Amino acid sequence: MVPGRSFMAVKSYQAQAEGEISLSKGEKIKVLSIGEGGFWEGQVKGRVGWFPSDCLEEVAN
Repeated sequence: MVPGRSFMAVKSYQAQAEGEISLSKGEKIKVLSIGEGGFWEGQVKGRVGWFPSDCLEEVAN
C-alpha cells in the first residue's frame, strides 16, 4: 500500500505498454504506486511509470 522504502533494481526492463517505463540494473527505483500481481508503479532516475516488481529487490543486502 504505497511503500516508502526505496527498492533497488536487480535487472533492467524495457517498457512495452503506454504507461510502462524502463529500468536500470543497480538503479534505485522509488515505488510510488501499486496494483495487482508483481506489477506496480515507481520511479527510476526520472523515468516514472508502471513496471514489473520482478526486476526490483529490497535494499537490505
